[PDB]
Amino acid sequence: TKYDGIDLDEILKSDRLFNNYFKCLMDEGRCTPDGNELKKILPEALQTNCAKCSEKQRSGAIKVINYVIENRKEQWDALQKKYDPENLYVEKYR
Ligand SMILES: [Cl-]
Ligand SMILES: [Cl-]
Repeated sequence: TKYDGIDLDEILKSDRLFNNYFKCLMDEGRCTPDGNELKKILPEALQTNCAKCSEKQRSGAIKVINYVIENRKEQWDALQKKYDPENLYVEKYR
């Protein structure tokens, strides 16, 4: 439920907090430790429904992904194009 010591829900609801992670994912800024872990698992999160991830990993990633699809739509388009070009998460797992 937390990334880098902050409640994930507070990160997602704050442009200031979320943009650090967004930029990390888009190779536009340095990653925090959990930002980096998210980056490593995000292709598997979207394309396989985090088949090989841990429970902690899966919970965090699915929370981020679904908040982003619902309420950060421009950032979703960018993340989807890079990490899930075939749109498997929306078509298979959402
Ligand atoms: Cl941590
Ligand atoms: Cl943490």
